[PDB]
Amino acid sequence: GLMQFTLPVRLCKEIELFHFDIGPFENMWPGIFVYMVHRSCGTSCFELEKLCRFIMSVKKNYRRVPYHNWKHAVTVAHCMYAILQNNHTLFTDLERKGLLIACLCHDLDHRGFSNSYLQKFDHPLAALYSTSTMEQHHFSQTVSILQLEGHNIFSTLSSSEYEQVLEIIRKAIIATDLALYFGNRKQLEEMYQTGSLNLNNQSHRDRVIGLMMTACDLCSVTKLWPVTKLTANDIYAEFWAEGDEMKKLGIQPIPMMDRDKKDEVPQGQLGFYNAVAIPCYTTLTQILPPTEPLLKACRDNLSQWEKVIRGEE
Ligand SMILES: N#Cc1cccc(-n2nccc2-c2nn(-c3cccc4c3OC(F)(F)O4)ccc2=O)c1
Ligand SMILES: [Cl-]
Ligand SMILES: [Mg+2]
Ligand SMILES: [Zn+2]
Repeated sequence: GLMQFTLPVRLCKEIELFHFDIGPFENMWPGIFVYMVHRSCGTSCFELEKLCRFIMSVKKNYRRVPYHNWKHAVTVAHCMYAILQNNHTLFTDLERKGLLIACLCHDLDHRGFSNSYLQKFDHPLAALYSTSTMEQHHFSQTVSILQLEGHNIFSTLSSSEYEQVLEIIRKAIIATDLALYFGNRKQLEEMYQTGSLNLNNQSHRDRVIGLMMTACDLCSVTKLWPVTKLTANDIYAEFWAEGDEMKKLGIQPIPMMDRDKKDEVPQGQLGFYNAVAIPCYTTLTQILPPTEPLLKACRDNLSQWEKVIRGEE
């Protein structure tokens, strides 16, 4: 109960900032997550023995892929911790609990491949989940882990609170399907402008949570330029492996996934920032003003990519 997790002075302070990088020491990442849980939710919200066993089973069920890995899971949980800590009074007890877990588990058992590739390959998961394929798998994997002996971190919840937390996590994980992000942001933009946005409307809370999940999931674009630039290598590592696999199926991949079209990455990145990232952090800053540092850092990285095109780097 009185076993408070503590970090070195530099991490203790920088972990509070949106642009924190969790570092290259894998064995510190569990402690970084518990630290964030204990500060974002409390020391009582979970049994430490169960949470630890849950974290290590989650870790075991992330694959050794270039980007969609254990580091990504913990990085996305940290962005969410930063949002929650800067918006203290806007979120319920169950929401603080559910959202950090949701972020940690949101890419469980990812193979490094898109829903599009699973469909064209005719992977069994495409037959099981026709839409948001990997995201329905990520949630399935989360439930299975919770049901392992001594892994149910939610044990102390009532049938009503347990169903509520599992429902927050499901919606949160499904929202990380980028195909669903575009419509969700449009609706939130419209609602925000017409003044219909009501955080007592559960249907509206869901949409704002979904947008927070997009924001956290894409947060590599909100890091300091060297982190953003070096993460891009890992992101494109997976994209080019998928393009290779598309060519194995006799299908020319889109330029984004074609390793022959490496020259086109910087422009491809401008399109992503302008069409996905900046709109995401723009709408999020409108609903949740304290998240403005994510938008600012994103625009900074947009500028750096434009500098890359103009031969300035
Ligand atoms: N979910 C997810 C996800 C997956 C990989 C990667 C990222 N991610 N995170 C930070 C930056 C990026 C990124 N994503 N895309 C991308 C992904 C998916 C679909 C797409 C994408 O562009 C698209 F608009 F053309 O359609 C392209 C370039 C990027 O730098 C999220
Ligand atoms: Cl606090
Ligand atoms: Mg995902
Ligand atoms: Zn992800």
